[PDB]
Amino acid sequence: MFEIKKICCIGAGYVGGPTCSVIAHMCPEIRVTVVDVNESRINAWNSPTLPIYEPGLKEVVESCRGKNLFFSTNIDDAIKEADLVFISVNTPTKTYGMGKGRAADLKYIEACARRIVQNSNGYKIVTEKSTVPVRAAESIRRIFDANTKPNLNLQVLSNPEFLAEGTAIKDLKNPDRVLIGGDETPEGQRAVQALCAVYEHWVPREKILTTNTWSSELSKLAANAFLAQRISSINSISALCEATGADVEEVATAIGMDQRIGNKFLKASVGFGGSCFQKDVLNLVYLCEALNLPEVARYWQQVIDMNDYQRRRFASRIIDSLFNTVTDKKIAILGFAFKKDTGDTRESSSIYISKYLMDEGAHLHIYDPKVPREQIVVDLSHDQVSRLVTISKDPYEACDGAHAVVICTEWDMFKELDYERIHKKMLKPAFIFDGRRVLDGLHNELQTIGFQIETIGKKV
Amino acid sequence: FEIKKICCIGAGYVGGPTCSVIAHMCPEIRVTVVDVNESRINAWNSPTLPIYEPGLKEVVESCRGKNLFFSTNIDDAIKEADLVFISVNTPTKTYGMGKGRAADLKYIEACARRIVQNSNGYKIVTEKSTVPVRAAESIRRIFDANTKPNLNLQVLSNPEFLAEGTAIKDLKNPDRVLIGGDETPEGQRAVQALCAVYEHWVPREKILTTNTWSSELSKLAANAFLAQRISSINSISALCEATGADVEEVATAIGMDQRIGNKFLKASVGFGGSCFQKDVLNLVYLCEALNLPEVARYWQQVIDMNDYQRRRFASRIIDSLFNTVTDKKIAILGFAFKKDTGDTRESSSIYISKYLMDEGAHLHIYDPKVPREQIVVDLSDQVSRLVTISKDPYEACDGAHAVVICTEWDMFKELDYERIHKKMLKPAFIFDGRRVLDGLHNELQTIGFQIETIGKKV
Amino acid sequence: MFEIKKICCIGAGYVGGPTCSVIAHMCPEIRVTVVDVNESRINAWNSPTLPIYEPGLKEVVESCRGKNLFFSTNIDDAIKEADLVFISVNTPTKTYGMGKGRAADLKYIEACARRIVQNSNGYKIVTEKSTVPVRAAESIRRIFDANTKPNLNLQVLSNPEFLAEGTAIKDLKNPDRVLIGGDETPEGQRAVQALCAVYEHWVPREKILTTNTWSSELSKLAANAFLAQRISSINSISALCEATGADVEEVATAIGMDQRIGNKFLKASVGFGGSCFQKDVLNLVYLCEALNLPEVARYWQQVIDMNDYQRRRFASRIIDSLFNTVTDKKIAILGFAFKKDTGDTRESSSIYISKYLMDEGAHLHIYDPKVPREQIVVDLSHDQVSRLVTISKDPYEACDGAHAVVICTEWDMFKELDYERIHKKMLKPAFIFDGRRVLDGLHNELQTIGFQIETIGKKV
Ligand SMILES: NC(=O)C1=CN([C@@H]2O[C@H](COP(=O)(O)OP(=O)(O)OC[C@H]3O[C@@H](n4cnc5c(N)ncnc54)[C@H](O)[C@@H]3O)[C@@H](O)[C@H]2O)C=CC1
Ligand SMILES: NC(=O)C1=CN([C@@H]2O[C@H](COP(=O)(O)OP(=O)(O)OC[C@H]3O[C@@H](n4cnc5c(N)ncnc54)[C@H](O)[C@@H]3O)[C@@H](O)[C@H]2O)C=CC1
Ligand SMILES: NC(=O)C1=CN([C@@H]2O[C@H](COP(=O)(O)OP(=O)(O)OC[C@H]3O[C@@H](n4cnc5c(N)ncnc54)[C@H](O)[C@@H]3O)[C@@H](O)[C@H]2O)C=CC1
Ligand SMILES: O=c1ccn([C@@H]2O[C@H](COP(=O)(O)OP(=O)(O)O[C@H]3O[C@H](CO)[C@@H](O)[C@H](O)[C@H]3O)[C@@H](O)[C@H]2O)c(=O)[nH]1
Ligand SMILES: O=c1ccn([C@@H]2O[C@H](COP(=O)(O)OP(=O)(O)O[C@H]3O[C@H](CO)[C@@H](O)[C@H](O)[C@H]3O)[C@@H](O)[C@H]2O)c(=O)[nH]1
Ligand SMILES: O=c1ccn([C@@H]2O[C@H](COP(=O)(O)OP(=O)(O)O[C@H]3O[C@H](CO)[C@@H](O)[C@H](O)[C@H]3O)[C@@H](O)[C@H]2O)c(=O)[nH]1
Ligand SMILES: [Cl-]
Ligand SMILES: [Cl-]
Ligand SMILES: [Cl-]
Repeated sequence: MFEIKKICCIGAGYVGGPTCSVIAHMCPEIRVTVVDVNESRINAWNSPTLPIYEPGLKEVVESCRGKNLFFSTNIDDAIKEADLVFISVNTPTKTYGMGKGRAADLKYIEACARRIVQNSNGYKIVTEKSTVPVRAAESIRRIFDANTKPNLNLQVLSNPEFLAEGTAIKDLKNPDRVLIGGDETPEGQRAVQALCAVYEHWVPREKILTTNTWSSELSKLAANAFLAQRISSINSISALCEATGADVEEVATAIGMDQRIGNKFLKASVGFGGSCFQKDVLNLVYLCEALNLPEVARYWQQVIDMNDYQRRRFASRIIDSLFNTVTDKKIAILGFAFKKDTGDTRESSSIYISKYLMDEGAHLHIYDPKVPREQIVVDLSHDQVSRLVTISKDPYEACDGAHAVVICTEWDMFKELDYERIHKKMLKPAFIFDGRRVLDGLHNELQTIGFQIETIGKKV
Repeated sequence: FEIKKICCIGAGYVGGPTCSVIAHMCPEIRVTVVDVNESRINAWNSPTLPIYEPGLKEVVESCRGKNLFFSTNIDDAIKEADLVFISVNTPTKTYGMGKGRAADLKYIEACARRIVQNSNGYKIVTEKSTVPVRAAESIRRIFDANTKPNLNLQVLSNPEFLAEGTAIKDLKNPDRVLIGGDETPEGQRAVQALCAVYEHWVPREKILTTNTWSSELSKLAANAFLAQRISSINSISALCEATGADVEEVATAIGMDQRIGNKFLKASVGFGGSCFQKDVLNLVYLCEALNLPEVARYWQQVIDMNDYQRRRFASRIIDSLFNTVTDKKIAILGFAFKKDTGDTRESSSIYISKYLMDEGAHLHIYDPKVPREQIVVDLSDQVSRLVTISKDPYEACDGAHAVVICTEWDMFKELDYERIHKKMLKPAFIFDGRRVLDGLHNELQTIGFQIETIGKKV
Repeated sequence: MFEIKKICCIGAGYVGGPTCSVIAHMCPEIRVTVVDVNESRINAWNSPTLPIYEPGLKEVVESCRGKNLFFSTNIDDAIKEADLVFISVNTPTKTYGMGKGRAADLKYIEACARRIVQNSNGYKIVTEKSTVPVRAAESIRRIFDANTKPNLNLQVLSNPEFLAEGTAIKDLKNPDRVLIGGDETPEGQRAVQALCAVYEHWVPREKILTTNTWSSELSKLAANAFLAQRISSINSISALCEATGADVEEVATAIGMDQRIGNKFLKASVGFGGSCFQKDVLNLVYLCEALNLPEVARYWQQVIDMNDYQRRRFASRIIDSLFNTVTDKKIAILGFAFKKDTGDTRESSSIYISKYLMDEGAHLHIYDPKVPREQIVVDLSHDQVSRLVTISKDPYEACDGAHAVVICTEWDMFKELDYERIHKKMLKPAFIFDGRRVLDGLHNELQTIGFQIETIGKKV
């Protein structure tokens, strides 16, 4: 059986950095080198201030860095020396050309495939961790086959990642499962077992699934679609609850106690964000169209359409509640990250809600405990941002003279704010729009203070 | 207040089993199940029950005549009752306003009127039937308009979550019990009295209490979520066939995420049963009424996907058989909507059969539990010319071009496929709409079958 | 090299009878037997009154029948003894089930394939002359492979037919080309060559095309589509001519003098009929949808949609011209055949125009020199036919007390009728609607007599 002792990971982002840190942590006899074209990002990984915020990550990195974990811009030498090469680069939705707004952009994957074969001799296992369309591994195999050399044997595997940001270290150290796809061939199965042996340093063999490459690729897309669907489903129930006078939290409990349904991922919200759910569902939708499966495409499209509607209707609830006009009105936005326990803003509902209110000419004052002010400015930019956006140092500044407080991210602190103080300095009537249900069981207290408090999944 | 006599209006798949379990678990409570259908009631009182449900016969026989009764005497049962369950059918309307979408509430209203005509004193009236949101209000309003001195009728909601085939297990060990009633003192005293019945065998922590309209919405939502899981995995099955992935491998990968869970990810020709479609349509119909067109279109997809899965399965059979099935003998194995039941209501088997009958195929249908008279009714001329009901599966496959498995009965995987092949016309096809032949494909191919299944590429 | 000495043809219709008649005529050393389930049809083929009207056919049949041409209902023995079996059974559009109104119905084809394999031993060539969807020959091959016998060796070819009814004998004796499809394998090419050898008794080798079975099948569908398209195209121009004061016959001449366009099939009409154009084009459209080609599907659907419009707008013109009401009005329909020189009515525009007028309650009196009166009854039946339809022994009976005369088939005789006499006994104002342009150059005389004369592609 083949022993992997040098790993190169191309892409030092939210997947590459944490995944490799944990491998290095659990496998002291393997040298793990994380590489990237982004020099500032690599430099930050090698510093006391990491380029991303992830609970527990700093402790894992500092235990290994310089011992068997390395971060470098020297991609070529990392590849050359590696037994196993992870492709962990970004796969954003195409914003141009064929399949604009739907198709996955594979330019970064392709650039990796080309650089690997340019710098490779002998045997390596090339492992696609990035989320890709079904059959993308076949393209990598084709690039490798077309640029073959004597004794070049590059084995291609799929090894999708299932970590959630904010819980990355926990999920990596105790994953519900690890999924690996490869050919049925002897060489394919030898590559698969080599990678299994890495994970078996800390993951039980019973929790490692092996399949073919296509099942692996699809499984990842399908898993995200099912998860995203659970959220769009409970959000659609939230709108029904508001209309009928039921409570989505109480309905969710009754639904969730059916063990066939399960009780996870039933928290209604202003809408799901994050870099992956939207793009991965749209990837699936684009694939179906391309494979003559239009019924399946319109089935999954509804997950996105419902999410977009949830956001849109939350925005219109704000504008309607504020006497149908918010032009020149100060509105506090509490939370910009796409979920708590991350500084990541990619596809955050906070962006979308902010842009809907900016379209009305509202004056937004945005606070988040973890997101850097520079990123907020970038996210809201194409000006409008200079005229309409202020980034606040604390939530009290943001609410000072506000007509409305809009909670978009479920940071623990928002529940604990001094709302009596806030009320005194808000313009009147003062509104709170809770897009996260974090103020449940404070409604009586807030109403006594004098707020009009509105939340998703509860009738006004 | 202690409930000592229970009446249940509706002696069907819900009223019969629910009451039988109540009687079995509460020997001090007299439970009377009533119905307008005399022959159904007569069957409940016979050695051959009107429905097939595992474990039901043994429960009925342990209580019937002691504290469990089946009767067409609806009036006296209501008169004497402390608690009256409403457990009549709520089919989709096949006429008028909301044809093909809205719930038909004529049987519910008939119950409400009969109760108020035959009641004096205090009673708790509990709607267990799956009804639109705010339906319990209509019963309340009927009662308030028809008061009598010392008449005090309390209205609750108590949705049912059992699945047919597993009814007795589900009833004896429910994941939860859901009860809705008014926030008033009288309302809460009614709710507590019903809780007290369930607490003879159900832990109090598993009993959820709320208002009638939240209870009603929860039932419709739970069914929509369940149906959605099936439509979702069925949508993935189509993708698998197109990409060389295997839906069972994909389902396993998906299901190991504990946030997703591993239940209800079995791909099929399509979900059947009297309730999933009609309850999703009820929910969709409500959305339109409430000005929620986006929510309506979201949930409509669960139904549109199910209809596509069935349609493409039928089209696969016709295409594989050289684009013509006119006069071709074809075996339908499984007519029940799932295994462990004789119930055929909305079975995918009915839809597939009708598609093949539309082509003029000669169907030979076999099911171990569905009565032959029910299959004739479901498919109903065209039935006389095209449909034969087979006593056994070998009769069904004799001289057939294709074998179509629609119901996951255990016996179909255990058949002698060498024997079947010998007397089939050639080429011989098997279309496995339940994935019950997995891991026999190599053997079946070597025998000479073209074998096709959902979620696997041909 | 294999010599075909006995031919069996299954299907004694407008293809099977004439095609076999000509083979026998040109190949006196080959025994040719045409078979059919329709006993009265076979009986007629053996009588002095043939079951179809086709110029020159009677002479060809009588020069060979009883010598090397036979017609029989003994299908089994004819298959058993044949070296070559033609399948020339009907392939109508399905009126039921999957693909209703679009897909080809292949039940008759399959009945033939099954009958051939059960009655065959040794070597035979099986040739699909019926017009079939692409890949239909693959289905026959599969049926044969699944039902082997020791020594049985059946080879499958495509050999589409290109004859037009009314000119079948000329078309068969001097075809523009012969098309044969077969497998690239040695056995298939020996099969293909054997069939060529038959045709080479009277067709130049240069005019015989050979290919695979699917390119052959597709070429036949495509050829009919291109033909039907020229007619719908000139008919579209006929509508424009009426609207702009141009004449479609002069525009057709000008267009047709471009040798790249060519001057055939540019005769505007009420619309194309015949058993094949519509069904063959719809077959093509259905195939497109199955192959995920919706653009190609809508492209060819326009040929049919234009034809439907040409018919409808001609019926509307009659109704609008007759003061917007034809209930109880006697109207003469001259010509029921789908074109001249045939007794065939299948998909005749005369059927459609009749049905539109019957839907109004008009009293139709129908005349055709060749079509049997019982076929006209059958065609207009779903009663209505009893109440509204009279079949006339001569055209003057049809026009007697009529309000309008509608020419739907281009029989030479209609141009030659005594229109002064017709006018005297018609109701007034008397109308002529020429759906075939056979009355061109008579418009001045007709108007002088008193008729309002209207025609396709000429402004009123
Ligand atoms: N963020 C998440 O929670 C998870 C993401 N995924 C998937 O993992 C992949 C990566 O996601 P993230 O790490 O969030 O993206 P990211 O954008 O944060 O990181 C990707 C990194 O790859 C680098 N890169 C791109 N092309 C390169 C090249 N040719 N050579 C060297 N470096 C290159 C970029 O500079 C960037 O730093 C995606 O395919 C995503 O769908 C999977 C599971 C979790
Ligand atoms: N079948 C199932 O697995 C479950 C059904 N439900 C719900 O339970 C309700 C009943 O379902 P089933 O038992 O399947 O229906 P069913 O049709 O099998 O039985 C209902 C019975 O009520 C009787 N009935 C109708 N009107 C009556 C009246 N006015 N007086 C006396 N009897 C009358 C009918 O004759 C029938 O026998 C429905 O609302 C359904 O949605 C809920 C959970 C499970
Ligand atoms: N009519 C035309 O101008 C042309 C027709 N074609 C094609 O040729 C085929 C036949 O056309 P037609 O001769 O007009 O059809 P048709 O309907 O006039 O004749 C077909 C004959 O086949 C017989 N038949 C059907 N099933 C049979 C079976 N199982 N055993 C024995 N006989 C059977 C019918 O009884 C009928 O007499 C069609 O596929 C058509 O598309 C091709 C070129 C020209
Ligand atoms: O019940 C819920 C659960 C989540 N969300 C929101 O949904 C989005 C996604 O949350 P989460 O799934 O927890 O984080 P992600 O980092 O997006 O992780 C998802 O996306 C990853 C990248 O593909 C996968 O690896 C993970 O398994 C999958 O959970 C966030 O905006 C959450 O606030 C809700 O609104 N309600
Ligand atoms: O993974 C799965 C699970 C189910 N089914 C099919 O879905 C239909 C319904 O199955 P099931 O839910 O097991 O039975 P039902 O009797 O229809 O029970 C449903 O409907 C009842 C009436 O509302 C509810 O009370 C139950 O909780 C709910 O499961 C049947 O055709 C099943 O074969 C699948 O195809 N795949
Ligand atoms: O310029 C024209 C030519 C034809 N037609 C009408 O088009 C229909 C078809 O005419 P035609 O093609 O001459 O006779 P078909 O017997 O239908 O022959 C066609 O259909 C056959 C069956 O496939 C093919 O084999 C022939 O090549 C093809 O011409 C008839 O209603 C004609 O009157 C016109 O209106 N204008
Ligand atoms: Cl916080
Ligand atoms: Cl069984
Ligand atoms: Cl003539």
